[PDB]
Amino acid sequence: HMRYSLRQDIAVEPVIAGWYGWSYLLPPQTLARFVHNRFNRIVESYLDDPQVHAAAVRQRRMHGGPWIHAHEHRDAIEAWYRETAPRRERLDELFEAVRRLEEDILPRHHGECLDPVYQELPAALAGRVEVFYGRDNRTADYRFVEPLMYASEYYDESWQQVRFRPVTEDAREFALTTPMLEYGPEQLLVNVPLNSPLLDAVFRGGLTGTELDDLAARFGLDGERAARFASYFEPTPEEDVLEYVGHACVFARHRGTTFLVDPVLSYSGYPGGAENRFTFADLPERIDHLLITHNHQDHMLFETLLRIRHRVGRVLVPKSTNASLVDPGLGGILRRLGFTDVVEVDDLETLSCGSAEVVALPFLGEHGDLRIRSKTGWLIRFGERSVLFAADSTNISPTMYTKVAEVIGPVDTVFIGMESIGAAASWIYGPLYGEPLDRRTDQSRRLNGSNFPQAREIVDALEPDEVYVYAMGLEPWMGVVMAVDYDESHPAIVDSDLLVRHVQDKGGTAERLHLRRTLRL
Amino acid sequence: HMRYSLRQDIAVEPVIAGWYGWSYLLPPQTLARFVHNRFNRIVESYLDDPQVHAAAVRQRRMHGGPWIHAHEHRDAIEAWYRETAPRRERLDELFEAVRRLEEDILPRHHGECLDPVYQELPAALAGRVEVFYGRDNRTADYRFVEPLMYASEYYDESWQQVRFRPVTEDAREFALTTPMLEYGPEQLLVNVPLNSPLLDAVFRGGLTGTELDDLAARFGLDGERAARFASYFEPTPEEDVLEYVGHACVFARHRGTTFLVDPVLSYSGYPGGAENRFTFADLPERIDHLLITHNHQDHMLFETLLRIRHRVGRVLVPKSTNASLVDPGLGGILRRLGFTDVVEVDDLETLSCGSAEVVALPFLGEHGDLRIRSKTGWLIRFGERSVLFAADSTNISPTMYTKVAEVIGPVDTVFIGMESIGAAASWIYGPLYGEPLDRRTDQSRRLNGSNFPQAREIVDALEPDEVYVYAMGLEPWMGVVMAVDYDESHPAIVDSDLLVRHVQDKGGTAERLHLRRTLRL
Ligand SMILES: [Fe+3]
Ligand SMILES: [Fe+3]
Ligand SMILES: [Fe+3]
Ligand SMILES: [Fe+3]
Ligand SMILES: [K+]
Ligand SMILES: [K+]
Repeated sequence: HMRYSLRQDIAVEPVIAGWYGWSYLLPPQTLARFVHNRFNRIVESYLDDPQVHAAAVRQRRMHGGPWIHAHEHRDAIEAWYRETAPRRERLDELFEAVRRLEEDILPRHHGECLDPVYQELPAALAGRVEVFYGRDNRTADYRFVEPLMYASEYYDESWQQVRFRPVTEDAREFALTTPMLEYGPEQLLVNVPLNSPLLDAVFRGGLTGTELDDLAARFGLDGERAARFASYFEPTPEEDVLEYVGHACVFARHRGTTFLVDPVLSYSGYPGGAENRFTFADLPERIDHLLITHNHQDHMLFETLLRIRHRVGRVLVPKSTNASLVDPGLGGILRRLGFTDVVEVDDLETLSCGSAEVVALPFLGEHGDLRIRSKTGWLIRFGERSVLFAADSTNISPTMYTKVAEVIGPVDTVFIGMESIGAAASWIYGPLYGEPLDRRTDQSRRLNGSNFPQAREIVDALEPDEVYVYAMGLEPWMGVVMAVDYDESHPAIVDSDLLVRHVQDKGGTAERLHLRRTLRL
Repeated sequence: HMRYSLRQDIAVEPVIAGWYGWSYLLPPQTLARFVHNRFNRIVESYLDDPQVHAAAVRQRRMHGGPWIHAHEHRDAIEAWYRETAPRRERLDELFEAVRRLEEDILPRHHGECLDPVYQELPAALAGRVEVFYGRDNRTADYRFVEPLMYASEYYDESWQQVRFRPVTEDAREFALTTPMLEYGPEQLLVNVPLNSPLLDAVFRGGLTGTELDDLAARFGLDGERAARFASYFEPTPEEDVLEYVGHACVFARHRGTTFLVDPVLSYSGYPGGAENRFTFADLPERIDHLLITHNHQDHMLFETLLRIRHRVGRVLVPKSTNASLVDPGLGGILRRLGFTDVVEVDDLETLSCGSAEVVALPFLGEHGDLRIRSKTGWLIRFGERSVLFAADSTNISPTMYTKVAEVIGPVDTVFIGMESIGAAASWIYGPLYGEPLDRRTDQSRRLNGSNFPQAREIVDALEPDEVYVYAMGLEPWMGVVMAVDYDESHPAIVDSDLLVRHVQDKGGTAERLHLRRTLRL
C-alpha cells in the first residue's frame, strides 16, 4: 500500500491569535502587551485607511514596518477582527491587571513588608506573581510564576493555528505584521495547538491514503478542505561534517552525533531557486542536539522548529529566571512548543553531548540594555577541534573575552555575526514597555552586534585560525522576519571586509559566508 | 594490614577567611561585603573591649548576636587579625569597586545607551559584570558574571581551612561570629580547599596507617600535628523508608534509590547524648539524590555537606540567574564545594529520580522581600505516594496553592515548617545591602515562615492525609547556626498545636516532630 509524505514545497506557517507565530506571542502576559500595544493599532490603522498600508507596502524600504501586506482583503480582515473581539477582551483583562500592579499597587510601597500587595492583587494575577524589592530595598518589583500563567485561561491553545501554503520562490515576504488568514484557495488555515502530535504525524509522513484521511478528520477537516490537505502530500521518496546552512544556522556531525545551531532552513521542489541550498530534505533522521543562542526572531524561527521537531533529541538554551515581560523563560517557551528535553545552561558551564562537549559563553550586548539573560554563545569541542558560535555577541565589555580565554583555553574556529547597525530596541520590544521613553533617548537604544573593532578584539582574544562572518541576513528566505536589502556600501559589509583582512594578515583564514558552504570541522 | 576511618565523634568544621563557613562566604563579592560590613566590625569591637563580648556571651538570650564566643583568647585573635590584613585589603579592593559601580557610575544614566559604563569600570570588575536597565528603562542595574568572579584573584582557595575537633555533647554553641582558630590542643586547623579530594579521602576512610601518614603529608602536616591528625582515626568498624532526622532533614529510600533533603546530621561515640538519633554512621553507602529547598543557614550546612559529599550522586536545587549579592547562584556555590552533578529546577518542572519523580513547587516568602529566586518546595512522587517538603514555605500569596493543586493533583503527606517569628532580614542579609533602611522600616522586614492560618490554607489546598510540622530549630545541634531556646508559650509552638488539631479534626494524622522518627512513606 502506497505511502505519502508532506511535499518539500509546502510551508506550514505557525499562527498565534491571528499573527505569525514567534517567541513573545506564546506567554499570555507578553501576548497581551503585543496585542494591546502593537497588533490592535496596526489593524485599526488599516481599517481606517487601507491605502496608506497599500502605499507603504508598495515600497521595499518600508518592509518591516507596521504594515498589513495583504491590503487588498479588507473585508476578510474586518470580519476576522470582529469575530475575535471576545479573545481580545479576555486578554485585555490580563493587560489591565498588569498595568494595575505596576502603576497603582507597587509604587505605593517604600521599603516596608510587602505582604499587603498580595491581598490587593487583581484576580487575573492572584497566586501567579511574586513581588519583592530591588537592590535599593525601597522600589517594589515583581515577576511571573510562569507555569501558573500557562495554566491560566489567558493561555489558550485554541487560539493557535497553522497555515499550509505552497512556496514558489527563495525570497519570502515580511510576515510579522499581517493577519494570517486564508487569503487564497491554495492556502489552508487549520485550528491546532502548535505542540500537537498531529503536526508531528504530518511532518514525519509515511502515511497511507486512508491514514491521511484519518489525520485530516482529527484536524476537523472535511469536503474540499480535506482534499486540499491531501494535495499537500506526495508519494514518499555518517562521517564528520560542518556545514554553513544560512544566516546563523550551522549543521555539524561528529562521530555520528548531529548538531544544529540557530535553525533556519529553506524549501525545495519549485523551479527557479538558487542551487546547492541546505533545505529540509537534507536533514538527517536525527538531530541529537539543537542549540539556540538567543531569543531573537532570526535565531528562533517557529516555522523551522515545528517542522524539525520530530527529529530532535535535546534542545540547549541559555538559562534565565527573570520571568518578566522582556525576558520570558525560553525553556518554558520551547516546552510549550512540544520540545520535551530542554536543558538550560549558565555562563561557562559545560555539558557533554555525544562525543563532544558544549560550553556556554557569555554573550553581552545587542539587547538594547534590557534585563535579558536569555543569550549565550556556544563553544563545542569536537575532540581536539573547538568551534565557537557567537551569534550576535559583542565586545562592549572590554577584557571579558580575555578573561574567558583564560578559563576556556584556545578556540580554533569562530563564527561571528557583524550586524553592526541594528534596529531600535523599541521596534522589537517597545510593546512590552510600561510607557515610552522620550524619543531622542530611545533612539540611542539599539540592537547592534559587533562592528569591526569589536570583532577584532574578540578574535584577538580567542586566537582562532578560521573566522567566518555569518548571521548577516543576506539569504532571501530571512525576509519572513527581517528587511533583506543589500549593497556593498553598507557599513556592516565594509566592517566585515576589514575583519576578514585583519585575520588574513595574521595568517588565518577568514570569509563572510553568503550561501551554503561545506567546511573543515 | 589494619585500616582506619575518621572517628564518629570528631567534627570537621569548614572555615572561610577565618570564619565558620556558609554559602554567602564563598563568592568573593558577597565575602567582601560580609568582611567589610560585619566581620571587621565584630573583631574591632572585640579588640577594644573584650569584656562586653564576655558579658554578652555569658547570657543565653544574646547568643546569635555579633559576639566572639572565644573571648578569653585576645592575643591569638589579635595576631590572627593582623596576619590576615593583606587578605582584607585585597578583598577591600573588590568592596570598593562594587561601591563605585553602584553609587558613582550607574546612577549617572537615565535611559540612554549604557556602553560607556563598561569603559569606566574599576579594574576589579572589568569584564566581570553586565549592566542593564530595570523595568522603568531609566534606572541602571547590574549583575555578576559569576564564573569570572570565581576565576578572579578575589576568590582565593588558600584562604580556606578545616578545623578538626572532638564533639562531647549534643548541643552546639553558636559558631558564626567567632574566628575559627586552634583554641585548644585537642583541635587541629588545616589549610585546605573545601573542595579538596583530600577531604574525601578523610571522610571515606578505610586507610592503612602508612596511607594516613601520606595523607597527613599531603595536608602539610608533620610532627605532633601529624600525630594529632592520626589520633582522629579509629580501626575501621534495602527496602522502603521515610525517616525524619532533624530540623528540616528527611531521609527516604524507595525501590533501592536514596534521597536526603536539607541535610543536617549529628555525631556519635560520646556518652550522655540523646538516644536513637540518626547520625552520620546511619547513612547508607550512597545518597543518590540530595535536595536543598533554599539557601538559608539551617538548610544548607557546609559541615554536613562536606562530610557526606563522597556518598552523593546528584544534587537538586532551585534555579536562579539573579547573579546578585543577595542571590548568588546556588549551583555555582555547590560546584565550588566539589559537588560535580548539580541540577537546577524551575517552578513546577519535573525530573525523574530513580523510580520516583521530583517536582519543584513555588516557595514564596520568608526572605524579607528580597529579590531571591533560590528557594523551592520539593514534591516527590514515590509511585502512588507523594510527599511535599515545603521547608519554610508561606501562604502570603493567597490562591497560589489552589492554583498549584490544579496542576500537580493530590498530595498525601506534607512536611511544613512553622517558624512564624523569624529574624530581621537585616540580621542575615544586612551586610549585603548598599546602605541601611531607616530602623523602623527595617523592623517590618522579617524572615517569617507560616503561622497557623497560613499553614491551614496550604494543607486545605493540598489535602494531605499526614501533616508533620518540622524545621522548628528544636534539636540541640542546630545551635551552631541559630538560637535554640524553647518554651510552650512560644507563639510558634502554639500555632503548630492549632495546626495539628485542625488536621486531626478533619480526619487526618498530624504531629510536630521533635526528634528522630521512622515513618510511613
Ligand atoms: Fe540578535
Ligand atoms: Fe541576529
Ligand atoms: Fe528559611
Ligand atoms: Fe529554616
Ligand atoms: K491554559
Ligand atoms: K580564583
